[PDB]
Amino acid sequence: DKNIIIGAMTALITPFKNGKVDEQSYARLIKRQIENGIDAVVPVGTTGESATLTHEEHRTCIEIAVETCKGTKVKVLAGAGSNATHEAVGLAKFAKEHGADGILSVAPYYNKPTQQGLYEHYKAIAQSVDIPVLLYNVPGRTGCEISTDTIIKLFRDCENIYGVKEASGNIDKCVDLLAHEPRMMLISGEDAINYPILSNGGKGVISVTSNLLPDMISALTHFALDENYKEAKKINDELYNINKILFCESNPIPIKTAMYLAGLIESLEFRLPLCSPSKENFAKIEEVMKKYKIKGF
Amino acid sequence: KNIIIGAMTALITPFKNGKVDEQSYARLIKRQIENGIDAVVPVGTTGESATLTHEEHRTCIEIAVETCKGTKVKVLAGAGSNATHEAVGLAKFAKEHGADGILSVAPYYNKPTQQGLYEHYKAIAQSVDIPVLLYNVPGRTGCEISTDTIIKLFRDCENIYGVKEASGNIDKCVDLLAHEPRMMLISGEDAINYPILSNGGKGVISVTSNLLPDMISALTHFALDENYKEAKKINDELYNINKILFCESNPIPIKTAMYLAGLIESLEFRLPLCSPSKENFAKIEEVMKKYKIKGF
Amino acid sequence: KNIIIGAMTALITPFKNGKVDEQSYARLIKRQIENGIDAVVPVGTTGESATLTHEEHRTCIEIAVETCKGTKVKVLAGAGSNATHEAVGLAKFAKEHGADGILSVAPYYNKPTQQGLYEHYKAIAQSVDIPVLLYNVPGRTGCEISTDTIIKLFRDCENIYGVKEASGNIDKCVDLLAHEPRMMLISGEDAINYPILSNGGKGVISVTSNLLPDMISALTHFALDENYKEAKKINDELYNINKILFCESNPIPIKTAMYLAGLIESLEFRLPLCSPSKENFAKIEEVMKKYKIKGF
Amino acid sequence: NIIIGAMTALITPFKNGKVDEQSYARLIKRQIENGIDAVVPVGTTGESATLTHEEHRTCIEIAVETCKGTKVKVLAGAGSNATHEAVGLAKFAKEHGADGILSVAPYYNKPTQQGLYEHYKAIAQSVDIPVLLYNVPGRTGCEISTDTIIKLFRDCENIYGVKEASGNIDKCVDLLAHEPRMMLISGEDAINYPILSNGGKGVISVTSNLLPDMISALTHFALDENYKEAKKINDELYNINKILFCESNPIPIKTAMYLAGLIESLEFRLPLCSPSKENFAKIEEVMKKYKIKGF
Ligand SMILES: NCCCC[C@@](N)(CC[C@](N)(CCCCN)C(=O)O)C(=O)O
Ligand SMILES: NCCCC[C@@](N)(CC[C@](N)(CCCCN)C(=O)O)C(=O)O
Ligand SMILES: NCCCC[C@@](N)(CC[C@](N)(CCCCN)C(=O)O)C(=O)O
Ligand SMILES: NCCCC[C@@](N)(CC[C@](N)(CCCCN)C(=O)O)C(=O)O
Repeated sequence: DKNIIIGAMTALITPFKNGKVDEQSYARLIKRQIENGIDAVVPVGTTGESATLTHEEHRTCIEIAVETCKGTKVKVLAGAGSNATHEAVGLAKFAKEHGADGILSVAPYYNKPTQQGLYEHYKAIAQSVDIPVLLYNVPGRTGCEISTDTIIKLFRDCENIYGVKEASGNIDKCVDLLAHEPRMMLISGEDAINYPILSNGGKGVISVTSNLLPDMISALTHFALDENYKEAKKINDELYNINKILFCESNPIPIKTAMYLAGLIESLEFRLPLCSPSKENFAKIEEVMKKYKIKGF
Repeated sequence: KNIIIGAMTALITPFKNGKVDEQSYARLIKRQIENGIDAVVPVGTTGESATLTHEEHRTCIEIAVETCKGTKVKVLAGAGSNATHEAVGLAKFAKEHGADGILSVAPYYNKPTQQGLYEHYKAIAQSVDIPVLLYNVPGRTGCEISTDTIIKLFRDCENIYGVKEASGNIDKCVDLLAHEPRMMLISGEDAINYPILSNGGKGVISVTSNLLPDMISALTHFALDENYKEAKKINDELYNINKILFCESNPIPIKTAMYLAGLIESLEFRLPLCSPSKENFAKIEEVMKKYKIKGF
Repeated sequence: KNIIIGAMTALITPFKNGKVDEQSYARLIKRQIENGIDAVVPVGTTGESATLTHEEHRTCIEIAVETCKGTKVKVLAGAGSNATHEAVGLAKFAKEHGADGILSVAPYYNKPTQQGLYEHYKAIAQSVDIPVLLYNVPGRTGCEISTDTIIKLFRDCENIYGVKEASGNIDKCVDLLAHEPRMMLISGEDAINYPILSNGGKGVISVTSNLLPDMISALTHFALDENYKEAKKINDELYNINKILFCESNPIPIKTAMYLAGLIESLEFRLPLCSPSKENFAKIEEVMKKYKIKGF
Repeated sequence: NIIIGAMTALITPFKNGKVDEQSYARLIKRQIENGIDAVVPVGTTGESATLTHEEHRTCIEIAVETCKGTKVKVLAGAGSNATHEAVGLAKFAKEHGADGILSVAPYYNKPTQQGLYEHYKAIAQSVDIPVLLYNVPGRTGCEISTDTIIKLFRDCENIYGVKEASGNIDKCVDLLAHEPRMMLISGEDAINYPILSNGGKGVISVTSNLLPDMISALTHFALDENYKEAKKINDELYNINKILFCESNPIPIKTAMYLAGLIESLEFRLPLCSPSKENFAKIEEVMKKYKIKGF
């Protein structure tokens, strides 16, 4: 039996104001997540622009998430991934010592480690701390794939590695994982297919869409865990169009644009190489947003 | 719309000395019927459509119809082609010879546009008045029937009622049923039968059911009964055989497994298909042991 | 090892009122001959092999043979099929009716293994005594003839002399000619004709040459003369027309282009192939204005 | 100005976890003595991801100082997926004597074409040395489209070409048919000759770490339009060129260097590690077909 972080989770956006992390806005957005039934938040994942933050800013967002969730049931699953194991270890230890409840750790991007290397990477991380570690597979961004064999071996050799966030659009893989290792927590990292992953025994989502519609994502997720599949599928079907349009340009470009258009953040700011969407996609995002009910603060 | 749904088997076609073993074909079909299968699909990809002549294709349809005649089991006849005149000819034969419906694969090799796909299927649909199921398998055809095309055909042609999806794309299944929840989405990919049914799919056209018809039919009927727990359990237990049956191109592994089970007399294909590599042969034999294979 | 190499044209098949326009077919071939082409390829992918009947296919081969008879232009007949018995039949017909060699596409749709591909081509190569050229186009067929398999066939079969590559994989072309520099590698991809030739390829089987036979054959011969500057220059100039001819699936744009140029009477295909969109019709027409197109 | 010809994506040797600086210098001298035109410190092959910014800076200084009294140029690895980090590296390389920079497309965060354009524009405007774009979609999860490369070439004076490692010869044709003024550089050893025969003007090689004499000969034969001799060497090199990617680069090349006695220890920084026993033997077998120059 392992310690786990599951349920509806939000891959938090990181709002910028004048190039700087807007810390008060960050906390406010987290409280809005908490108030709308979210079970955990993920500071500084892909959606949080982990690549363009400094290590110090990355750490600051984690503290803000811990502090804001303190005295609530909401857990902090801190973004702690890196393509350098020594950097990933550093983030894990910080997350550990500053009260994060677990870490999300993306597969190394760019340097394309072998399955053996991925094993050693995660093993080194998992042994550096005693908090839950969620693996994170997203081959379209990293250029590598953590195989099912490798994921299962890590779950079985490391006590704190408890599951994987899958963003590979491969439901066959999801069946493979849970058929051979039914003990692991399979987490959806692809909004459009939240329901199918939950209906196969997935235990949560780490969502982009929940930044905008946290009430609907947590409802979907909780319906599924309660085996009310008709209601979970209904929301998933409703959410399909926005779930897709939030990726008309690379995430987090559309979600931030949507949060801006909704009046949830003050400034539509990115750090290069990320930038505003074309005026066309701006209109498309405005188009889909208007078809949903968006919570305020 | 009239439909054919539930648990269906994409029947293998047994050869003896290069010729279609008619008696064995009929016996294999009776075995499917006795194990609670709802429909059989003669001459699909699994039935080696490519290497049968038009005469043998027609004969296989006839045996299927006649074998299922006095039963509740329906015949969804394999009727696709990459040439529209051939496909229409097949469709009209199937209609006139007692098939309950037709399965019609997307044209392979010639890569039609979406407009061409539309006209292809519209031509087929207007040639018969029995249900037509579309069939998407881009990994084999080199073309994809898009979601929009599928939906237009479903809405424009009364007898077109759904699609067999073999694309390994659960996102598309969600896309399909969220925009047109009236269509019958049929699983053409055994390993993910359950996920497709749990999103509102209404049946399977299965390779694995040639070997394990009772388990595939049970899986499907649990799902249709909203007993997802039982359906998922079976889908998980079947994952090993489901995948190993595609260690080489279908239907190489399934015919190999049917042979190892003693269900067919000879492991015979028509070129360019041939028996599997000996490594894969052993993998198939080892996996089969985990399962209980019904006899005749 | 007898070979057919140089500048070759994958001939379009003109239709008039649903039928093969045989007079127009012969006229287009004579145009090819008169513009420096070394060989024509009747009924390949470009020739809509999939929608022709076997009788129509055989007719087109005979017309090409007859038209080329008294010239030095060779007929490399399209004789491919996804069914080995069909491909053997086409191969034998081609030999018996005066074809100089055969092109034989890899089996589409049924995805045979490398072992299956070996036996498929070995059967074909042993059925006749004329040169056989292999044809790799994985985007259309869904299978790939591995370098190892191509090389075995080249070494095991006397009359198999090379491959037409339409895979966009220059790495593979390096692999082939590094390990077997005796085989004839043929470009089946116009846009990269020059890079394939400059690595030691000995010809092309072209779509573009239907419209611009003089430029393609000049390119090829410049390359064979090791005048690489001149070959690359033509290749770069042709890049735009080479790409626009694939804005929709081949041969939809090439036939549209021939119609625009006044080279065929009607813009007819056979379903599932159809007319291009007005937009793509305009793109092709726009691009065509940059090039000198040979008359009748 | 431009930096072209035969170039080497330098491996970075480690000893006891630390960059072996003396070994790094000897390896560069060895490249210089074997006819190489330029070296590329800290590219993908040099484990850019796992070096700290400080160590990355040190490797650049060593390359510049080692090359200083020679004709060999230093094209400094200066890429990043964060534009601010990339501008920092670019400025450092300029200020510390680099002749130009190599800048890989942002990895992981997948910028749009507009973002890639602004990324490189910000970099190009920060220094007045040549910049070579670097496209490797299989590693970065994004591609610099032909249009974007061409706009950057045309809009930015010091952006002069692209290292292409995308296994797409159609792209190479596209690029040079529309903009033949750019320096297309091969970043894929197996197809060095095809890229050069199409108007490419150099290579940035993995294989040249082990066999610099052969890579520089191939490149110079090609540049002198002796395609016969260039293809001959490209063909001879095919086995080693492929085997050096039997596992992710630079895992096989470092293994090869170690087996050859060109580096002291087979040491990577996680998440990179030693190859499987099976691939270790394969690499060892292929190496026996080639003559490896010493120091
Ligand atoms: N189901 C029985 C018929 C099999 C026919 C065929 N082997 C070939 C189909 C064909 N359209 C025939 C063209 C023959 C003339 N070139 C094709 O090969 O594309 C196929 O459909 O795979
Ligand atoms: N004035 C010169 C006549 C040359 C004849 C022919 N066109 C071939 C004609 C041929 N296809 C040959 C068939 C024999 C193949 N070994 C034919 O006679 O039909 C050629 O070889 O180029
Ligand atoms: N979340 C805060 C840290 C961000 C760091 C970095 N931008 C780059 C990481 C790095 N390993 C740094 C290498 C520096 C020396 N070249 C990389 O660029 O790969 C990333 O991980 O995306
Ligand atoms: N005695 C003649 C040697 C020439 C020096 C240098 N190695 C490079 C020079 C440089 N790297 C600085 C060049 C600045 C580039 N814009 C150096 O001074 O070390 C070269 O030009 O090749």
